Amino acid sequence: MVKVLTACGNGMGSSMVIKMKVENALRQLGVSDIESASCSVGEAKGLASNYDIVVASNHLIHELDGRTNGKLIGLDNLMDDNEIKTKLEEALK
Repeated sequence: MVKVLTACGNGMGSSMVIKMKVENALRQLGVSDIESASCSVGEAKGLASNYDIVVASNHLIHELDGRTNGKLIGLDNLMDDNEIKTKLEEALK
């Protein structure tokens, strides 16, 4: 159903934690069926068009503008559950 890409330069453990936190926020909004993936910002340029939602650092989302027709969501802090929830609400609600 909903495909979400986390595009960031973090290490493997951190990347999994961000995907999980994004997924949790989506489930709070009532989105039940979610496919989550992560890769680098440079890799996301070529892949972002496949995804409904693309999440990245606010400092880098300009690298992804025009690479997807989906919701591009920027975060000042990628681990902040409260900003995550706020930015997803703002994009989707």
